[PDB]
Amino acid sequence: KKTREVARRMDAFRGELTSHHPRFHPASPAACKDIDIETAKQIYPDGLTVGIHMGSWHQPSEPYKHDKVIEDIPYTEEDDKAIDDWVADHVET
Amino acid sequence: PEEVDVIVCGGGPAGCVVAGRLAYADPTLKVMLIEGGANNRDDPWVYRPGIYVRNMQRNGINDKATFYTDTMASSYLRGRRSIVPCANILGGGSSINFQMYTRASASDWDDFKTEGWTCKDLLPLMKRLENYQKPCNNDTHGYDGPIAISNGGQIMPVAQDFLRAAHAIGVPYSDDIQDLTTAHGAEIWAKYINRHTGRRSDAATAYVHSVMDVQDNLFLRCNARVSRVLFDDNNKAVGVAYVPSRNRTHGGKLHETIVKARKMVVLSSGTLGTPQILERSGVGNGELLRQLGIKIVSDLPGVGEQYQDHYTTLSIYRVSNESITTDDFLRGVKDVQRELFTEWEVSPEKARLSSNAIDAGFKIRPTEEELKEMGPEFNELWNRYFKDKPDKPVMFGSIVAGAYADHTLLPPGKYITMFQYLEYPASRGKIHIKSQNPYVEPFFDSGFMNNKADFAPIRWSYKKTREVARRMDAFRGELTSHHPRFHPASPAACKDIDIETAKQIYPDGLTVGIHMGSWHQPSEPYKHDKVIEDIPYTEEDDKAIDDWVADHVETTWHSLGTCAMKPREQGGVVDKRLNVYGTQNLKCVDLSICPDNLGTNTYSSALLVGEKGADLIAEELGLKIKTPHAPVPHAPVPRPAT
Amino acid sequence: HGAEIWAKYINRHTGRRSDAATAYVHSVMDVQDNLFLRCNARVSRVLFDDNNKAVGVAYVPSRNRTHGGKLHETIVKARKMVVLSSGTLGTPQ
Amino acid sequence: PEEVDVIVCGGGPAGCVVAGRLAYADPTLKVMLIEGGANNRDDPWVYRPGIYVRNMQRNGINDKATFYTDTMASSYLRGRRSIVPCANILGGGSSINFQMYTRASASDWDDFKTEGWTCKDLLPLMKRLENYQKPCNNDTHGYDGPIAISNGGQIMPVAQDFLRAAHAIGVPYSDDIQDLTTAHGAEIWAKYINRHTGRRSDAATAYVHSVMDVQDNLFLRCNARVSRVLFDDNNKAVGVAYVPSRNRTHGGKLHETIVKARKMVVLSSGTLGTPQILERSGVGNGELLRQLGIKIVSDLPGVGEQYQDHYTTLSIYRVSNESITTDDFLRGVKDVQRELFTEWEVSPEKARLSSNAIDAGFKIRPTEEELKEMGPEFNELWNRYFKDKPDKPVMFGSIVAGAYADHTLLPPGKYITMFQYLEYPASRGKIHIKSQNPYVEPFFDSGFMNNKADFAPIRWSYKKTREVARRMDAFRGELTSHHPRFHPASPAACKDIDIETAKQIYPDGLTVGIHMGSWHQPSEPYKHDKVIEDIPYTEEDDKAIDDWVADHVETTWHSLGTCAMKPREQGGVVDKRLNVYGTQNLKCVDLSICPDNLGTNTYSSALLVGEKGADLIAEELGLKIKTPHAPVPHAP
Ligand SMILES: Cc1cc2nc3c(=O)[nH]c(=O)nc-3n(C[C@H](O)[C@H](O)[C@H](O)COP(=O)(O)OP(=O)(O)OC[C@H]3O[C@@H](n4cnc5c(N)ncnc54)[C@H](O)[C@@H]3O)c2cc1C
Ligand SMILES: Cc1cc2nc3c(=O)[nH]c(=O)nc-3n(C[C@H](O)[C@H](O)[C@H](O)COP(=O)(O)OP(=O)(O)OC[C@H]3O[C@@H](n4cnc5c(N)ncnc54)[C@H](O)[C@@H]3O)c2cc1C
Ligand SMILES: Cc1cc2nc3c(=O)[nH]c(=O)nc-3n(C[C@H](O)[C@H](O)[C@H](O)COP(=O)(O)OP(=O)(O)OC[C@H]3O[C@@H](n4cnc5c(N)ncnc54)[C@H](O)[C@@H]3O)c2cc1C
Repeated sequence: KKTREVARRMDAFRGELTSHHPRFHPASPAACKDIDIETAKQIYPDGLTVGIHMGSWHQPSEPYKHDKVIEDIPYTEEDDKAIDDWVADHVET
Repeated sequence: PEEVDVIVCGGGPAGCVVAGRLAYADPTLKVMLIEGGANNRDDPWVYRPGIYVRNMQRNGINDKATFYTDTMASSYLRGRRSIVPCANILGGGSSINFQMYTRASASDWDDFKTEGWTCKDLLPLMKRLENYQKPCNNDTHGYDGPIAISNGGQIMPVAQDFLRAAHAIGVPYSDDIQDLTTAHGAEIWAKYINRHTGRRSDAATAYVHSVMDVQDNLFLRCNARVSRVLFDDNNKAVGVAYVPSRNRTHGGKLHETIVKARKMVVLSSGTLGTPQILERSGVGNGELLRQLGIKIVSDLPGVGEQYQDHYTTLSIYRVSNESITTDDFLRGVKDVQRELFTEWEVSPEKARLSSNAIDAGFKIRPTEEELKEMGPEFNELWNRYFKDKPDKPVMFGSIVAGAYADHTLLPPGKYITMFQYLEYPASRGKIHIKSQNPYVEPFFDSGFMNNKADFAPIRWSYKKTREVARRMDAFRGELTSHHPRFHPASPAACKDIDIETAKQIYPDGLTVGIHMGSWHQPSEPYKHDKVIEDIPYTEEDDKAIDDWVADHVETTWHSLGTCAMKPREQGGVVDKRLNVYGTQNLKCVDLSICPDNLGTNTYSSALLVGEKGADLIAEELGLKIKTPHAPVPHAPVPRPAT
Repeated sequence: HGAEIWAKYINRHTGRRSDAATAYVHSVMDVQDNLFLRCNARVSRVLFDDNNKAVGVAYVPSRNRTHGGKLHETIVKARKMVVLSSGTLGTPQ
Repeated sequence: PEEVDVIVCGGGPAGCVVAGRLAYADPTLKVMLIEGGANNRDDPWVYRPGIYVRNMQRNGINDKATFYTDTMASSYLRGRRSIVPCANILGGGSSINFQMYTRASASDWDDFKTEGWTCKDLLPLMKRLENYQKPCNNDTHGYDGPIAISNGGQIMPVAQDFLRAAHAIGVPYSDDIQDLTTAHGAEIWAKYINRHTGRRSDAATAYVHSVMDVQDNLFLRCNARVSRVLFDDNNKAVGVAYVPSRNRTHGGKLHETIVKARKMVVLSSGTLGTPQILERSGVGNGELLRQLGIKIVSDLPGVGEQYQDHYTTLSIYRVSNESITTDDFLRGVKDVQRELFTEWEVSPEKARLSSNAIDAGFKIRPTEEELKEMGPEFNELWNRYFKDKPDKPVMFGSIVAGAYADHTLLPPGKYITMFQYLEYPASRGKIHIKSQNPYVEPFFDSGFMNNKADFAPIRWSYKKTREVARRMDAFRGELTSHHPRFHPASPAACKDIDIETAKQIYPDGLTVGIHMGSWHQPSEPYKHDKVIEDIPYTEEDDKAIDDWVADHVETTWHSLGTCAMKPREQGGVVDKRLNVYGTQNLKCVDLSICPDNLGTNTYSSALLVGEKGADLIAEELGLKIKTPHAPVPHAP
């Protein structure tokens, strides 16, 4: 939770890699937000696929704003459980 | 001019049929087609098939679609606001769709319970529109129609891979799954592509531009959003008011031009645009029109109700690197696009781009054995809807030779996706306007999954299409990221990419095979001699799949039923000849009129609605529809041939 | 005893291979509805009568990939004739 | 050959119609066509539509054009000398032009005030020349003529962008602005390009080369400059004397070859070429000839007077980098050029190069409201000329999907230009020879803007075309450098490229967004939701546009009126049959003869005049014209 709060406040931050993060309930305010649309289009500028909602695999981040005011991700007991399972699944030497 | 005989509002399939037929039937009949979208005439981003996928990008550039978002979060989809798109271009869907050739089963049409719309009444019209350019073992298709149907220039090796695996799990092969009779079988899947020219068979160029090339009485007005229909004091349609596409006049300020109709006004703006036109014109829910300050012409509460669709899911799988897929073309790899564009130009009749890469599939139907596992609320639907209706499929399933997903969210490598949709959903939505003003977004609601019966078949499908994936030659694992969130220790959990396959993607990569993270469980390397057994699922694995459905179920752009053809006292909007109740000289002919769903990709159905409308309008104006239609631009000079 | 420029099963005009399927079968299948093609189907054995008449045929998949490895024969019957054209190696078996 | 029946001088469209129609009416009729420039037959730099832009380069390599420069400097154009170029190739303008299909309004022809030149009288001849290969909702166009017309291989996405924008400022869409009737409307704009072959509809391949393939009576002498018309004791035209294109003889010494005409001598050397031929033959202003020591044959002072043109202005705008435009092709980016040339060779029917990329536009006409904002002197011309002539447009406006402008003076990125011209100028000019020599330049005077009424409409256009550009999706800014010098704090002052578009251009560049110098006022980045309101203009702003008009106005290559068809006592030069006054067997059939302007791109006009001249020589020689013409090479 703490390293997350550092990520969000960095200038370079463009989103959480949803695939590789805890399994939050999608409607939970603690859910991941993956790459934003303008950053996506830069990766594959000639691509036919960029910005296709279909599959709803990711909630895209908002495009970056240097003036953004930032507040902490609130977490519930259920979010805590998602992270506990995430730790169980992914903790390593 | 300012005055014509027939106005057609919206140039989708149905509206192109109607406009085209009628203009060709009588050169003296002055008819105008008004289309919100742009002209699609000789646009290489329409007529080339293989670029279809780009048409659904919400990327700032693409304006060939308008996108309707749910007004309010659905609890049924665990919070998300569903997105339904639809066409914003002449030819409507037909200019931008997947180009999958599918037909509804015979019983679907009968079940409209409307004289003139039996399978037997429509079969001749069904044939009238087709120019079937592929072998089949029956007499169900037409050979002098405007709309070319084919296997396209090149079938992808995975097509037959997919078929072998379908056979492996007891779904039988067939020549023709679109013979009106089949609910349980697998085919090579045809396309709305011309075998010879390699061009998308769009309704506009088949029925409209064809006539415009040889007569002066068809008028086209694109980039014209029909505001509303103008009415008599006796509720006869007199004409139509349209505004510019872009709300960009001096001050964002409304500028209507009016055009008048002597004989007929046809609304063909699709399932989402027609009810909107009716509502702001004065036809719809009286309470809703009162509140918006619109004078009532006809109180029809069904206008905008009983919205129906097919409900898509997209299971993605990783495949071998030697496998042929569209993934590197869709990423915009330079020399791969250069090669496929060049190939299409020099020899369209064999070009990879003369395909939609959806080269195989099936319609399927569950066993008695399988129905027991599907729960109480589907078994209610089954007994009441499917039980003694054996030509109706429950799910559709097809293979794309490449991921149909934002590749900005996919790992590198090649994929295939199992493109699935529920065929006759129980769930329902609605769509109502929120203003007179034609630029303000309507209130919207998909309705996806609000009936708990729709989960079981979509769950069933996922397991079934997985068993097919797991038994292919090309299969190298499931994309964990895009699959249900099973317990990692569950036998039903995913197995992602092979170490071997992975080392081929990035042979100088430093990170390939670093365990650190345990982000995926790797599949054991492909073995041709492998013995393969069904995944056993548990009640907990089932919940995970339902969750997956709630989170990733989507439209199939097969919207219908917002202007249902049934009695007024039942909530109908049109009589058996598509006249709008309460009015004169106004017809709705598009998919909005369907009182019930069809087990098909619905371009076929829309054209059929189109033709049946053309008929109905012709016998009211005492006109004879010419066969064959005007010759289609670029087509070769045309009974079955090679 | 003699030497020539050696000809090929290739159409001079189209550049294409003169394969037998396209020349005899696909030609017909394109113009008529009476020729049925079942590919990816391996014939097990010719079903026989009590009078040792050929009545039909049992075919299986090409890939051996069912659930328990269990053989899935489908049967297609014959009013008039069974012909065996599975080649020097295929026919005898 | 030393002697023929007809001699047509200059292989412009009119000349090509005349030479081809006559030779094909009567295979006995020995007709020779003499052309100052080179033969255009099967030249890939003539028949490929997409390379047209190169033909106006002053780079000491291109020679498909002669350039006339005003002898003196014009006060009215703030001291510059106007450059009017014209064609120097077989096919003339038809081999090198923008290939824009436009037709004049009905009243334009009626207003010639001549029997046989009514709209009515010419409409059948209009249909004779056209092969119309696009849809329309009228019966105004021909379908079996030599000259193929179409929307080309591929319309550019900015076409319907421009229309959507035009609509939003109250110019209505129409299926056909070339219906002789429309003066205020906007269409997809057609081109002199064959739909099926992707080749340019040049007059020479259609009318002349078609014939020369199938008969032996049509003779072609290219690279040959007609000096003078040889005359009889009774002012009958007996022949013609020509010299080589280049003056590369031993000792620069003159070399005339002579060729005699039994029946007729036709002049089709153009508005600029024709009068010169008359004057050094001894047909022109009596005094001017006296001083140059040329024996007078017929005193016609109006030879070379009443030079009319259409007055072009070019408004450049910047657009997005995802826009599709001609700019990289025009710059010479080899693999852009290689991709387009190759695409044209494999499939011309849908190639980007089977086009002129001037894919939409409008003819426009001012409201009552707008008239007030214009001058006293234009309101005067409005009453005298346009008020009871409602089928005449005041200005033409079109979109080029690219920058028609020296790219050596353009920043990087993509452009579109608003190509605008004045349909009927009040302003007038003249051309006269300076010598008996045909190699010397004549005295020239564009006459652009010497009439103050001509400013207001052009100023009006700039404003109007700007409002269109600003309402487009592709729009990312005005090119400050090539726009009027507005006061920087004026609400009308330019806004240039926005930062997001600029970064896209040079994403590894160290200099993008350095404010230092304050050389431009950046636009704010593109919003699809942006509400838009007209630029207001003050009197100072209007002065800045007037001056910008004076500084940057050009010919549109639609030159006419220097051998005019009216009564001789009104300074006319020709009969109602196009016979030169005071001569026998001599006709001008080209655009020189026009007594007044035409609200059109004048290729259509020159062809029609040609078709009409062919009729007039056909009945005078008791010939009958054949329909259809000789099949045109490479056509289906
Ligand atoms: C992305 C996509 C994929 C699909 N996949 C397939 C497939 O694989 N196979 C298949 O057979 N079919 C497919 N279809 C389905 C098929 O194309 C549609 O069902 C069909 O287009 C329905 O025809 P329609 O006339 O009823 O509506 P539409 O095709 O949607 O046409 C309606 C037209 O009305 C215009 N319009 C709407 N409102 C207004 C207004 N107020 N004023 C003016 N104009 C208006 C729109 O611009 C549009 O052109 C798909 C469609 C899409 C968009
Ligand atoms: C690599 C190669 C090179 C050759 N070179 C030449 C050459 O240069 N020139 C030349 O003229 N000829 C050449 N031939 C020889 C010629 O092709 C064959 O001898 C000829 O094709 C034999 O035809 P066939 O009807 O006996 O059977 P085959 O050609 O062997 O075909 C029999 C078919 O039966 C199928 N089959 C087998 N078992 C079963 C079963 N249980 N159920 C269902 N189907 C089955 C097989 O898949 C096969 O498609 C070559 C052949 C090969 C393979
Ligand atoms: C760059 C350009 C752009 C244009 N844009 C358009 C457009 O967008 N749309 C459109 O419809 N029209 C356009 N035109 C205008 C149109 O082409 C001309 O108005 C038309 O070609 C004039 O025809 P003409 O027969 O009167 O003379 P010209 O076309 O000028 O031909 C005259 C010919 O006579 C020859 N000649 C001159 N002097 C002599 C001599 N002494 N001896 C022998 N031969 C001589 C020349 O070499 C030339 O070939 C344009 C022209 C040019 C050059």
